[PDB]
Amino acid sequence: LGSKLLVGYWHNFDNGTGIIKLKDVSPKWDVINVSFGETGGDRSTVEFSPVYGTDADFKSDISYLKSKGKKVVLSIGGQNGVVLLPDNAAKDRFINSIQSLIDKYGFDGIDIDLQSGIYLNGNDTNFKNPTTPQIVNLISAIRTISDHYGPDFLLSMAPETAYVQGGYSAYGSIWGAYLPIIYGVKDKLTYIHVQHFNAGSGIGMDGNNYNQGTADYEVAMADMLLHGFPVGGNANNIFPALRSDQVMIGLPAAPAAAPSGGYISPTEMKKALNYIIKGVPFGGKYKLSNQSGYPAFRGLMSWSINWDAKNNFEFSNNYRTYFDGL
Ligand SMILES: CC(=O)N[C@@H]1[C@@H](O)[C@H](O[C@@H]2O[C@H](CO)[C@@H](O)[C@H](O)[C@H]2NC(C)=O)[C@@H](CO)O[C@H]1O
Repeated sequence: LGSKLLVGYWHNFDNGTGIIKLKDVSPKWDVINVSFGETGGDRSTVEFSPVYGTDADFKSDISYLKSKGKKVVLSIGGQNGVVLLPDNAAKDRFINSIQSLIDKYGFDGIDIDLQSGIYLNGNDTNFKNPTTPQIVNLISAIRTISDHYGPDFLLSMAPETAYVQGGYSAYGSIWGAYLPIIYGVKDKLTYIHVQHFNAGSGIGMDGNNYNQGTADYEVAMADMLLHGFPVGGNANNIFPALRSDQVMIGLPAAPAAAPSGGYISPTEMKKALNYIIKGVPFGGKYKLSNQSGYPAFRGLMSWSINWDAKNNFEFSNNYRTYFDGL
């Protein structure tokens, strides 16, 4: 797996941007996050059927991409997905259903993209030792699934900012709720790409409020994971830095890909990237924690491959060229 990646979400559905068959996806994407595995009534058995092709056709298309060095990952959740693991029985249905899908289609890994049903209960105060069943069981399930496959099994996640960087402000309910998940699976985590969009403002480690879709915001939010940060206003409760090679930034491919804002122009984003990766500043207000950069910063994720194709391939062309050209 390359050192500077483009990870793109792939719509297993037509939302007006159309379907792109797998072999027609631009080769500039290194990893394709197939979107999404969702659930029915029991909210724990994950299901997936391809939007085009026989099952065998879809599996063959995945095999073709893998033969070209690409990774194809099953994303679980999304805007509409609901996964609830209140007890061990539910956890086991989740594990078995996902393993079955990985086996059936030959997915290279899984992406945790759960955007509901995740809360730190009252008294759940320690990110190293979570107590809320949903969180404890997700961690257990993720570790179990990862340990069911070989060394190249890919694990990613795409939490919204409140769940991660929001932990700088509060630790409870959704605030910081992915922190125990991240920590609990860190030794199996390939990378995390927080969604830096549909996100309003975010507080940086300088205590300043930043607006989504600005270079300063991208640097401030990424730096939290690159450097680590105190949780919930408690100086003695530090969330440790991830490896730089585990940190990505998730961005909208086009303005319309994130209807509540967050899109950033490649010109502005390259300022943020040069600062993050090389410590080369751009006159921004945010001061990077390590002023000579985090060279192993892993790259960019986008919602989505489909949106990118409808927007002159702006995201894929701009950022592939940027990363290739370093
Ligand atoms: C990274 C990620 O998965 N983001 C979430 C997406 O699911 C969401 O896109 C929306 O997904 C729905 C299915 O879950 C689609 O029905 C819907 O059309 C789609 N919205 C758009 C504008 O493409 C994106 C939207 O920015 O953010 C998260 O909510």
